Amino acid sequence: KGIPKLDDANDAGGKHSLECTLILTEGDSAKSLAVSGLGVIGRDRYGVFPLRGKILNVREASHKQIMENAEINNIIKIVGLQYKKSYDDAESLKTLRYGKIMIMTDQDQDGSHIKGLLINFIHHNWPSLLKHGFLEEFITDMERHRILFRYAGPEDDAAITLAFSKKKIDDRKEWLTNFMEDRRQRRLHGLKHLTYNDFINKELILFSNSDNERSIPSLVDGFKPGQRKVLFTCFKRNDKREVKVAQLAGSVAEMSAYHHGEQALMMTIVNLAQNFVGSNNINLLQPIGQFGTRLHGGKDAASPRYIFTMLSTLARLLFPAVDDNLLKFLYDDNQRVEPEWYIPIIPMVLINGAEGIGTGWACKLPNYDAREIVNNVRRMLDGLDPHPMLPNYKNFKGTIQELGQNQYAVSGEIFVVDRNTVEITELPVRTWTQVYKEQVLEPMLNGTDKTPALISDYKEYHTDTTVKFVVKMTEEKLAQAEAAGLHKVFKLQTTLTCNSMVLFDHMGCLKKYETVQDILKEFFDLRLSYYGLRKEWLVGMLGAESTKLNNQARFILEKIQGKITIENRSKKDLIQMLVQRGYESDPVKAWKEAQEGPDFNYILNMSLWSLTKEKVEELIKQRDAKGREVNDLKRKSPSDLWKEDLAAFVEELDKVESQERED
Amino acid sequence: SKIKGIPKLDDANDAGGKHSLECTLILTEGDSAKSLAVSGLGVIGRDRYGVFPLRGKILNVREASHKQIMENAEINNIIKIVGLQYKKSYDDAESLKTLRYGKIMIMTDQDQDGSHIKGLLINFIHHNWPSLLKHGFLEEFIAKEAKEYFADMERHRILFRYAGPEDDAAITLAFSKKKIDDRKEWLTNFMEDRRQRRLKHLTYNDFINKELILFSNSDNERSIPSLVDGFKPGQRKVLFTCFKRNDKREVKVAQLAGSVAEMSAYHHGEQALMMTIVNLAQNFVGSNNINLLQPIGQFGTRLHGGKDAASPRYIFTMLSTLARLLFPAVDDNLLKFLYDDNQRVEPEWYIPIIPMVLINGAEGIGTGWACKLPNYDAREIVNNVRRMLDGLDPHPMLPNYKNFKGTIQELGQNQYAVSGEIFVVDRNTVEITELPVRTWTQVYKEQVLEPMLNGPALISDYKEYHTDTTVKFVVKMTEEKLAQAEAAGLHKVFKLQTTLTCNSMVLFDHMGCLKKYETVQDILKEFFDLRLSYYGLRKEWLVGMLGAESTKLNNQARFILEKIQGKITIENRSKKDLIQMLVQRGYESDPVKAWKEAQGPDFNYILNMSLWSLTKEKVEELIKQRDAKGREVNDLKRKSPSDLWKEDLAAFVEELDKVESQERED
DNA sequence: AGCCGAGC
DNA sequence: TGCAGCTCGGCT
DNA sequence: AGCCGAGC
DNA sequence: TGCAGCTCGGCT
Ligand SMILES: O=C1c2c(O)ccc(O)c2C(=O)c2c(NCCNCCO)ccc(NCCNCCO)c21
Ligand SMILES: O=C1c2c(O)ccc(O)c2C(=O)c2c(NCCNCCO)ccc(NCCNCCO)c21
Ligand SMILES: [Mg+2]
Ligand SMILES: [Mg+2]
Ligand SMILES: [Mg+2]
Ligand SMILES: [Mg+2]
Ligand SMILES: [Mg+2]
Ligand SMILES: [Mg+2]
Repeated sequence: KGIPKLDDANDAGGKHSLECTLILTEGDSAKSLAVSGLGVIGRDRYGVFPLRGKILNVREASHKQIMENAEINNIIKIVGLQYKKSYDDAESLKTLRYGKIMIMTDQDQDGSHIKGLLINFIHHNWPSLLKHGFLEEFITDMERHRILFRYAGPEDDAAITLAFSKKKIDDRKEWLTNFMEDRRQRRLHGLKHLTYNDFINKELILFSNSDNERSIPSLVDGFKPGQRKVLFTCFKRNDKREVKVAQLAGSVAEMSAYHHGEQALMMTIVNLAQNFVGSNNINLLQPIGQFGTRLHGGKDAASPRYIFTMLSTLARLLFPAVDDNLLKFLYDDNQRVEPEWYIPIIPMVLINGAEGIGTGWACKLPNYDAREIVNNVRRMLDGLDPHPMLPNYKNFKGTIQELGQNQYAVSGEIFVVDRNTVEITELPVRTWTQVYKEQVLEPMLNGTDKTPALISDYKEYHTDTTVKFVVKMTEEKLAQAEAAGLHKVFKLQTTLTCNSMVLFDHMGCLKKYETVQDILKEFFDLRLSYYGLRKEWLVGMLGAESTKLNNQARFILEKIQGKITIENRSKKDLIQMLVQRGYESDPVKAWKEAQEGPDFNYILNMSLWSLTKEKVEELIKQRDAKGREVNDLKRKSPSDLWKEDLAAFVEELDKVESQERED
Repeated sequence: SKIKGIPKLDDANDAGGKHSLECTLILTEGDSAKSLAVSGLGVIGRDRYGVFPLRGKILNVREASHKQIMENAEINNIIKIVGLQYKKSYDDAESLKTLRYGKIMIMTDQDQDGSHIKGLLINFIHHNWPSLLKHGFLEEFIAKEAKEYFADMERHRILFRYAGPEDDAAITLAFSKKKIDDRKEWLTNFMEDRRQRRLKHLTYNDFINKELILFSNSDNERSIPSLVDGFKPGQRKVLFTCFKRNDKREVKVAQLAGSVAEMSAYHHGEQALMMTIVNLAQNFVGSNNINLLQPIGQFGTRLHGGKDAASPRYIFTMLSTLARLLFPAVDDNLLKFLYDDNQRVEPEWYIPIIPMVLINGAEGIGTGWACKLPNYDAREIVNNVRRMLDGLDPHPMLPNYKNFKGTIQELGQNQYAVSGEIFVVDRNTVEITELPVRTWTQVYKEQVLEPMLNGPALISDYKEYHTDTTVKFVVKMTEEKLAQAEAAGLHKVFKLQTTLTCNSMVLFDHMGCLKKYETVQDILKEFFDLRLSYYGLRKEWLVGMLGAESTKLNNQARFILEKIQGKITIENRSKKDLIQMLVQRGYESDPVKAWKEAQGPDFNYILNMSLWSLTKEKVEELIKQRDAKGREVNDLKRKSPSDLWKEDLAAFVEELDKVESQERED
């Protein structure tokens, strides 16, 4: 009574309570379809209530969080449940307004996750209810869609616990390892009641796995699938002017078959464009408009509906168009979409870091310096070993120092000005300006219930991209602060631990990398061999292009010398004639064909202009130029090709970063 | 005093204190403006300046209900932040001592809707505290640019001045429900004067008469449809975009909106455009007789009046096959396309083959005027057009709603009774099978049947057997109560009869003048003369163009024939010599290009032909094409504009039959 | 205790 | 993912 | 006491 | 136009 969006069952709460089913739906739309297929007749024994968004995992949630959750509370009230009340006997079930809950989600992995979270909720508070068979599901003949969950022993308790307990992270790792190894095996070969154990190990695990596939980036290009689709869509559009972020998101959805809510995409586009300190070392997309600042960690970005973006000039230098011919492009229902990965010229995964949380594993990598990485790549091309690399954030004025393995001290900047004054001109990476102010300087100024005041005043002189705090203290307090350690006292040192460098390798296998050098080496070997493929590809293609022009130059000359005439000949006479004179069928088309009647259209589609003087000359020059182009390319090694790309990238990186310091 | 529960307020440091009157509350249009203001004020500004954002148009408090006024978030917030009190005169300097701020600075977009918000705020103060206006309570303010604007603030700062009773009358003219007539005259003079011209302190009177009036006029320009195509500009931009796009598969509505925004220079929030798209696509009883866009997905139903439409990111649309039959592509060449800053956008109007303004029943609300037209039958209209083409008189027309099973009877000029369907089944039972047009099923249940069942109850039970597109109530009652109901009249008792009155058919005519039309027959005639005239233009245009195409093909065939015969050669000839030779032999510079311009010699249309052109099959194919084009121009010259119109009408009716048949099956 | 971000 | 209210005129 | 819809 | 909360793992 008095709950929004609840369509309570007529007989709910009465004598026929335990004959009533509450349908919990995934969102209002599923609630509407349930309402349509239910009433008028089904209105007596069936209630409907929509849930919007993932629900609280209650199993180890705090008391406050549980007591305040809107969704859990609404279910408790609607059903008549009570905490701590066992439902062991058949007389205690009389207090319930509903006898069954039917879960109705999308028939997809996120749907399974909500099912799971609802199951987890009941199993945690009222396992007794699971033994009577309290939960059903509606899969999308209305009784043939109804499937009953069935508790059948402690192995069902163990499966729900494995999936939803914070204490079972290690077990989930093993769990998913078995799943990933098994599905890898089957890839080389081939391919009414439901226990909770079968749901967890045969359905939920599909979500848990997809969670990893969408949240943990690839080593090769540093992208997750959604990010990859964004770049793919952008490369394809080739926008020469800015696009609304919201419009770009719709375009990605269309062109790359992204099957998810678009606000996620818009947020991802924003993340790819951000360029403040502690975000992207190299943003592949331009933040045209307010995309967020270091004042609020980007949380001050404007709506995707009022900000614009387009490719950075660095994007195609980093992911050259020509390499597209070597990628494996995926398919979504007979539409070709994004590749399994791009193959950038430097390991992008290190340049911009890597943040991802999945199931069993999570990924964290800090930023690394683009020029250092270029230099180490050049070293490895020379046969030398790469230098060790420290994390490095563009425009960060502080220090990052190694403490141990995969652990670092990140320090901002504080200098004593006089005996009453310190100045803070840099905050440690990922410490935001507004947050430092509210959580450090204010308490330092005002004291708290648990800490005394330490400073007498502070003044702000920040810009949008820099930090300047001028802080006043008594001489006494400044002296004490110095003895204690200025950086320490002012919370300007944080540590950075990187013991979860978890990525998908090029084969699609999840792996833990112990050092960044390992990531660099695996990337290097792969990228070097792709320059080999690129060269082979270019030799063939340029070659076919050369053969093409040869046949075209040959026909024009034979034509303007009267050695051949096409005037008023039938198509078949013409084709037989050209064959008999040894003209090759379209070499370029032939060559693309090999990469998986005679065609002389590349000749006869030429304009009449071709026969004129300037056009004969111009055609001969092009033929000769392509011939030299074939030989210039044969002279270049994979390493040469890579070195050209690196040089072009650094040149533009310098121009672009120089212009940022001006702009 | 401090202010506790107003989350988005940034109170001036000195507001509510000794220096209250020296503080300014900046009221902004939206949160974005607030942020820019907060940046502009820096840290210095925080002391004498408060910022509070308003989101959306605010309540017109003049003549508003007491309830509305008491429950409104924005005006109650403004009242709390400033410390105002209803019914208190702020004449002397004593009375001013209970205020937390001395002045309000309004900061809106420098566009028409901004002016409207300023005016509503001004209206709010003028209505409750006229005394405050005399003191100069109200002022206004005209990226990274933000911190710069505020250091030069004084130039951007305008003060409103109260100068006499003419200031009271201007505000009252704009915002009083009692001054609709004066607003009509106000805008009429404005529109007239504007038509002719084509041939530090700011008094309120000048704000109303020189700034707000521009909003009122824009309000009509966007809300009141054109007679010619039955569109308002937002709708027109959508259609224009769809034609340009020419989608062969469904596009998400939200994506379409973004596309319209881009291609047609739509300068407003996209949610309004997505709603317009949904509106153009709807096809439940009482919406469109001919939906130009297809409702692929849940676009709403008669159950809730379309308000049950799914979100625009989960629904799809595309052109109806009928759209280009109604708005033929060839006629695009006769339209005046508009420019928005170098970009070519939608036309001033489209010119459909029947008066679309009557088919889907245009409706809108502006300032001074509003528009309502009911739906009319497409075939009846086609038939009246045919009648007028033969010099006959058009039959009078009754409103007609596609798939409406009830009755529309004419009481008199522009006056109609619209009735649903109710019939006695037995002596305990009536059945309701149609609701009057625009009575929605759920609403009828809630406001009619529910009361009858409950609170002096009249019926005993009722059951529902609706479908998505049909209505069926079966109603149970005692013989005694049914006999009474049936005596008083079943349609009357069950409220299945509504009146439809149409005394405000206001539309922009073809010249962009607002006009009131008294009958649909007037609308139909004025449309008819324009459209017939445009079949004239289309014929002229087509004869010119097809002629140029004929010439073009003549020269091309000629070159080809001459080439395959030896009479001419281009092999190894200089470009310069080749041009000169073609000239000497009297080949014509691109006839099509030349014709288009007419509204050195260019022989590219000859020389860009492929070598394939010289081959046997292509030579015959070219001769065929040349002849056919010649026949096409001759065939068109013989025809009258009426003939062309009749061809389009017949094509339209044939597809309308197919489409509507397939709907009743599907 | 709360951030990180790609989903609902 | 869905939630939140107002203008303006004619009409009921 | 509220619908209709193109705006904020 | 802006408003609302949760998952999952590592780590502060
Ligand atoms: O449910 C969504 C939601 C969704 O179901 C599908 C797509 C979405 O984008 C949302 C959603 O955004 C959402 C809320 N958004 C608040 C802003 N936080 C970051 C959103 O990306 C804020 C709240 C919210 N749902 C509230 C229910 N909370 C679940 C806890 O039991 C949602
Ligand atoms: O302010 C908007 C708004 C806007 O400023 C710009 C664009 C918008 O689409 C809105 C807006 O939709 C809005 C509200 N929408 C509720 C859905 N019903 C109306 C259909 O858009 C519901 C409330 C709302 N504003 C809050 C209430 N302000 C009215 C003053 O009494 C707005
Ligand atoms: Mg789903
Ligand atoms: Mg990043
Ligand atoms: Mg505006
Ligand atoms: Mg309509
Ligand atoms: Mg009113
Ligand atoms: Mg946690």
